Amino acid sequence: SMPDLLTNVAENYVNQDLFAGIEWRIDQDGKPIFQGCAGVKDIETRTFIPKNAIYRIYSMTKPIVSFLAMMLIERGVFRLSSPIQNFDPRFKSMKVIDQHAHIEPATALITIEHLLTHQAGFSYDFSLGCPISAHYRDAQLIEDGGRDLTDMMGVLAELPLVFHPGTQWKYSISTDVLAHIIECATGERVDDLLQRLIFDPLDMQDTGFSLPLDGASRLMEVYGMRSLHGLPALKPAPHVLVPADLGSSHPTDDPDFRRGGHGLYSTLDDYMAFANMLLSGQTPEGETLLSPAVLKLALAPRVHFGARGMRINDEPFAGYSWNLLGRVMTDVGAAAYATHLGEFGWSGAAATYFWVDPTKNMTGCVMTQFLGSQHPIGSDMQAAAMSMLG
Amino acid sequence: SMPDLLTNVAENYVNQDLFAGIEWRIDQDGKPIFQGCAGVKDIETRTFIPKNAIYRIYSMTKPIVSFLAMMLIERGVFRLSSPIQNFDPRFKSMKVIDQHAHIEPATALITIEHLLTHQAGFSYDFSLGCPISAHYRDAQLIEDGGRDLTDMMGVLAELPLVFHPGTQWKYSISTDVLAHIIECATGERVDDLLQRLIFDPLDMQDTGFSLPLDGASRLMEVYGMRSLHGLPALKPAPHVLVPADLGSSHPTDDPDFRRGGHGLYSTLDDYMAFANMLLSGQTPEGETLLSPAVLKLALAPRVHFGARGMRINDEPFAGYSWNLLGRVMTDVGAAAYATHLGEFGWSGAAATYFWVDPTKNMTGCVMTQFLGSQHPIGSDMQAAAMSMLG
Amino acid sequence: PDLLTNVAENYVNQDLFAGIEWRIDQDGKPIFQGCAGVKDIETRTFIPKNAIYRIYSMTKPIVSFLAMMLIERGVFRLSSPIQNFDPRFKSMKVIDQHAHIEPATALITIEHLLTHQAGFSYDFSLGCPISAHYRDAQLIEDGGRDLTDMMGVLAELPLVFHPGTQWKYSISTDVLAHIIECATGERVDDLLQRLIFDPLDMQDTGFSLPLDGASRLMEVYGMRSLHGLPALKPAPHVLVPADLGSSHPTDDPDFRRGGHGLYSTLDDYMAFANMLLSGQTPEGETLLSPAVLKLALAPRVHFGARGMRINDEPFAGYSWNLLGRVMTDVGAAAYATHLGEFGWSGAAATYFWVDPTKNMTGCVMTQFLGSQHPIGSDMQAAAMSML
Amino acid sequence: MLIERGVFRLSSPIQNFDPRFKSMKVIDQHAHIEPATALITIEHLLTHQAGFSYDFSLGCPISAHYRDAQLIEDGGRDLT
Repeated sequence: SMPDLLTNVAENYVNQDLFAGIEWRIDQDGKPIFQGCAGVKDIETRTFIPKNAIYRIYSMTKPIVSFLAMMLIERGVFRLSSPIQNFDPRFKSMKVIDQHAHIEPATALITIEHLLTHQAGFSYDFSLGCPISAHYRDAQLIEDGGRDLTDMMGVLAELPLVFHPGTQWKYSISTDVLAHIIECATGERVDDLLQRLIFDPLDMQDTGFSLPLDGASRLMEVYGMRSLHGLPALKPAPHVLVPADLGSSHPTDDPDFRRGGHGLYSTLDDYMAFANMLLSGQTPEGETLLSPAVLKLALAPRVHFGARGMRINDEPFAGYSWNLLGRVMTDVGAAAYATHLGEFGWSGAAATYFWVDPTKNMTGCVMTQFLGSQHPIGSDMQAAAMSMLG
Repeated sequence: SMPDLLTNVAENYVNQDLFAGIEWRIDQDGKPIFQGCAGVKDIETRTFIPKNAIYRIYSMTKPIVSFLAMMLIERGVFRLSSPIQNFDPRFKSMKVIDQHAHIEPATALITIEHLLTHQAGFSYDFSLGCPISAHYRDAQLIEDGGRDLTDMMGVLAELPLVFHPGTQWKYSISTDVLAHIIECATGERVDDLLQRLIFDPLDMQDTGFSLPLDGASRLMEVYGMRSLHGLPALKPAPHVLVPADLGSSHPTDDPDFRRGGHGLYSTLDDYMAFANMLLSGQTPEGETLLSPAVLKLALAPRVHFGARGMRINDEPFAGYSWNLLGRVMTDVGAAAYATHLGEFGWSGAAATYFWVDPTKNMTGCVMTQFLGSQHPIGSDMQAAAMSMLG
Repeated sequence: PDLLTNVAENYVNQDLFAGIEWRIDQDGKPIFQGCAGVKDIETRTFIPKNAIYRIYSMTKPIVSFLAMMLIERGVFRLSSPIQNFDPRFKSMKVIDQHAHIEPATALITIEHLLTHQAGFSYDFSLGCPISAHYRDAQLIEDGGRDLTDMMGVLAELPLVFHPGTQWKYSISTDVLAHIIECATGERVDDLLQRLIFDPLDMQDTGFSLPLDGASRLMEVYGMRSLHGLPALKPAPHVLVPADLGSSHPTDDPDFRRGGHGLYSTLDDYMAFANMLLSGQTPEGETLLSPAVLKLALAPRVHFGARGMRINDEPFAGYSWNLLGRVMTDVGAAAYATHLGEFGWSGAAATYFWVDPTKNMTGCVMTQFLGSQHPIGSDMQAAAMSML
Repeated sequence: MLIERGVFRLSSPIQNFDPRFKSMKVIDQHAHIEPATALITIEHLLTHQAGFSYDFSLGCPISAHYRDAQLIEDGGRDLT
């Protein structure tokens, strides 16, 4: 009897010219219950959303790379408490800088756990008001997509952190450091490890750091005016449907391009395979990608926040704590939109969004391409899906 | 389908020359589900691990002696709140020393509970940076194994504590004080009480403070460079497979040698009988060693830690609180390796380790001999076992 | 011995500074003075008579003294909100290190400007939540932009704390210079000329070179930039000519600033310093009354445990008054001084002090941007030790 | 006197004159060791605010290592 609020949210966003095209799917017990799409591939030609449409998922790369870390921990490659300097000595002797210009040596070693929890003290190029982000932009960490991960990390390693490892939380480039440390610890490339440990077993054939062979025609167009590497803006970018210029930050066909915090291309269908797996740690066939005990370890609330709560550039994530893979709902009474205790997932800067809701055996994903949305489409579709499932 | 991660962890430690020989067993519902061994008795001759191999379990002595205390409390010999001075007046008039050289009388009496929780204010010879450990080494408390417990306690009793009883936590010599107070309260020897109250009923024929008659040939060789009585090192001892010199701290055939905090010899099989009993407080036959209510009293979280957490010489025990017998997992979201809420146990300095996991009806023990390991083998095998049991 | 000469000649001999001049006066007459080195190391020309220096932040005490004069004359007062004179500063915002922006809960006043408690920052401020936007705006870099227009760009940026609640060395003296222009209807350079330079016979001090100044201008060395990405460690101390870009022109008849930009000479700066002992010219004409001079010099901002710091460099035992630093605890001082000693310094290593307990003034002139050697304080210590 | 003569000053980091004092560590009463967050200066030495201790210091987290080192005991060892 509840109407289809999902289609309504998405059709309105498209009809109000706020997003070009949107796809979504919600699965329960591993099968789709709701799905649809709205709009077009691009508003310039109005080509229809192709099948297996491809999206830059930006930071939805993080749960994937984090899960790989959990698999390697389970396999004994390293452990939560492993100092990353053991794998890359360039991260020995870190310094810490503060807002009063004072610099001093770090009082603790950065560990694998610090990376996964964004408590290592790293920042991000786009971070507004940050004591070190100016030096990240000068270094072109995000801007220079053509630079090999290994080389970007050498440049990052020379920069000071913005607090002592383990003592604070700040959403950061640390998942990129994780990807690198993974390469250091295993002797392998993070893209190959992903391919064989996660994508192949889950049949995510369209996911990777470059377009598939027939990928160009399926790539959704990206809009919006937010920059992830420019001088951080003092007020939100205006929400205008104008193609986004990604510069050289996000190549389509660079076989060496790989990152921990962004850069994957994927599809609604591929990302839903990953999300569904998170409900159990198994492939649909029943291969174990991660044991129940280490999955519990990965999902448990690990970082708790003060009254100010979890924030990124002052944007709130109300009632969310942080676990080893991303956000997790720890207080429905503090939540700003419909959810259930234990709901988890993450999202990407081009407005892609996903969640997993263990109390409903439910997963959801909204795919779209808008950089700097002033409308939280992801949270709106989640709310809509929540309202529709009892 | 999950592979045997236990054997893999252990074979790798042996093949990388990090440990000489390792045995492990994991029981569920009181029967072995996984077990194995790797390496040899000693690398000098490469003799194979004999059956019923014997290990110095060091601080895994503590849960045993603590459990005895709980049995005597149940029997009315003393109670948690009993001031120990009631049994040994040498512990009247304690003093407290601080890092600023200031000494003053203790403001509270040390109780049986303080001993079991390491909140009595005692320290340890090996304690780095401690306001009193220098005086413990001068006194040769750990070094002089040949000294009778009763006499060592008289010497210890004259020393100041490092905080007021009940006001802080510091892992200490207090289980040795407990063993002594047990002797004072009962008129009996702690080794005889152990033998008849615990070992005999559980058929632990190879456990005790001296080698059995046929014990010498079965004693595993001990390696490593950590000293438990020397000037505390400023950085970890290098991890080298070189036989360890125990001086006279750990005699093999001294019929009067007995301690509360270390000194037992045991076997994988004996220690597993003790661990399994902890799941219920009964022998396999069904004799009650400790009622459910006093077992609940012993296992409940009793000491809680600040953000710094539980630490020993600055080594962390993440997400662990302390109960009357040793560590207990109170927050899986703070844990640094795979576990379940309520998991408990302890470990010894020669890298022996055990756990009990009530949510899985599971016990595990890893036996090895390396003093000053820079690799946490115990936690690695636990993680491996966790990953293998759903 | 002549400690001042030993200190200067060793600096020159270790190739740390090209040329140095110093004079120390007592009771308005010289008691120590000298010079060492050369105008430039390239030609090894001797320091010319009446050599000219970029005094950078030694501009602030002069512009601040001008403000005190206007205050005495009723043009405005310490509590005057600057928004009254330039509405572009109505509705300020405050940004923090966590990206949070909110409206300022207090109005910026004249007093806030003089005490660097307004919440403004600086282009060169390392780790600062707003300095990146100052650099992008080219506030220091673009010397060719008229003061008035530059202020318009600055006024749109957030502060880094709520006016009156913290201290941070800042562009606020430039704002002061600008607010002076708004309040008086006159230019700050003309006001300075008329009210201060002429009465003190400071004929060589101004925002552009005199007709015969080109040959007198000391060469400037060092690699510190006041507008580039703030360095994570001090640049190497090497005598190489400094590139000033378009930040500090020599003959722009419109260049005027409050926080830097004056050219001066040792002799001229000493006349200004000597005047600060009394608020009068040598002939006895009053530039500022004793009561308002007392008001200007009294310790006004006090500091906590870290003390006064600029980009984390300490000013030990110093508090702040309306003109600059003032020694309030000799037992915390890092170099010889007396209670009440005051003055300021410039980024090219110029430095001056006034010591009322000894009727003493002193000034050290050199041109080195980014010195790793506190020459100013070394020379003050030497003079103090010679009395 | 040396300060007055310009040999060094109160704020001079001692590591400038003996690099063996570059990269100091700080130990606490809980066994935790971490790098020093500030450079020892001449002024720190004169005021006993450098973090050094003494062999005879009762209850001190580092004095046992001073005694083991024989810093006071071994009068025959050259200062350097």
